[PDB]
Amino acid sequence: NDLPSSFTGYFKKFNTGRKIISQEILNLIELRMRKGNIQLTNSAISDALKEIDSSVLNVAVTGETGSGKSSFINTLRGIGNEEEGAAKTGVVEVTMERHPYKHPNIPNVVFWDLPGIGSTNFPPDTYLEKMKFYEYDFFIIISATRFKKNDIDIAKAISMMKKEFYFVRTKVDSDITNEADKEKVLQDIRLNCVNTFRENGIAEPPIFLLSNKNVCHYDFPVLMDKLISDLPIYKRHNFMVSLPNITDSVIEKKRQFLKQRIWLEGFAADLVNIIPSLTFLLDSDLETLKKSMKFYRTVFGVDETSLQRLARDWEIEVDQVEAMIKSPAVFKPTDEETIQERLSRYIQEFCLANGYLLPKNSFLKEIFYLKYYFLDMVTEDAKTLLKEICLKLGR
Ligand SMILES: Nc1nc2c(ncn2[C@@H]2O[C@H](COP(=O)(O)OP(=O)(O)O)[C@@H](O)[C@H]2O)c(=O)[nH]1
Ligand SMILES: [Mg+2]
Repeated sequence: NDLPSSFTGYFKKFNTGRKIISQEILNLIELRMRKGNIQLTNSAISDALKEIDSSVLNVAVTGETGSGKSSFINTLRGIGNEEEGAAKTGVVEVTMERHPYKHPNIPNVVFWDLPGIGSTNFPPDTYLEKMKFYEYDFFIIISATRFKKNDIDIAKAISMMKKEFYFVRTKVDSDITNEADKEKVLQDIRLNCVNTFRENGIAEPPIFLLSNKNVCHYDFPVLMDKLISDLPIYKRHNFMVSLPNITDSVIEKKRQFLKQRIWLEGFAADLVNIIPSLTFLLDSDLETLKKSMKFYRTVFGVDETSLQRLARDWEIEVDQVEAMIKSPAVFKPTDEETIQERLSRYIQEFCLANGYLLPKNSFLKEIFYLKYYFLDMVTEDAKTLLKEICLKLGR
């Protein structure tokens, strides 16, 4: 129940697949805290954060023309082929150049649309050299059918360089519709794929059947979860926040990663022995808080632009969508109450329901309790809209 134990003890609420930082680093930080190395302690936390924040992810998306590379890239960034930044889909024209696509709101996440190896006449290894294989964190190998020798030869060349790769079977929704009017058409699809793999001399590998048109369906959710799990721990945060907000589970998962960063950031800023009251609101902390709110809102898809997007799909005024959630009104000017009074209330509300999160008389600085409050609010808003977005589908 001492401070060092409370610091590491906080991460016990998140399982190994949801850790933003390794147990070895946490133990090392706790050791330094217990040894009294205040310098080394803040240095280790600060370095951990810098490594988390600066992590850049480069995903290589390959597969033959028509597989769904461009669509996959759009789907992962949560954008339509129409939106700006989209990787145009249905492009048949041959190309020999890789094309980068950054997540619209997370610059540190970059997807590379690589031309199918078949489109080029490059042998597996030359293809990888030409595509600069060394720049990628992992490869997504897409097939809309049952995979072919080219896909496996690329994977074999990738494993030989000890890089991660995932076999993704797209268009399952097509096979389902074409074989109907759901059913285990998936079972057969997966079966044909395994035969192709066994056929190419390898043990049955993991296969993700999915539809770029329905991110909430099939193996898309487990794939996104597996990508995060397999990623070196420090890279998880940045990629996790860029992922599609498909279910309450994924939303909660984003919240868990964000809560851990607030905690690290809070300890890095130094704890205090004064209760959080926000008697005064510095303009600097106010600007920081406004930036945190905008970031959280963007991450969970409840930012201005996103709410505007929903204002389209739903033939209603943006004002009405905003009325459905809470985060949009936090910084909306009002003559009836100052921002300081509002944030002071939030802190009191937060600490009453959550406590101070630390041993008696130890507290995080006020701005962090506000970040936690903002995070819960936005995550709630996200679940609210998602509830409507999905159920309103009907298909
Ligand atoms: N039904 C369905 N169509 C898909 C899927 N993925 C891609 N497509 C479509 O199939 C075509 C080829 O996709 P595209 O993403 O441009 O793949 P690329 O040529 O490999 O980069 C386009 O008409 C897409 O809209 C999917 O999962 N389901
Ligand atoms: Mg394409």
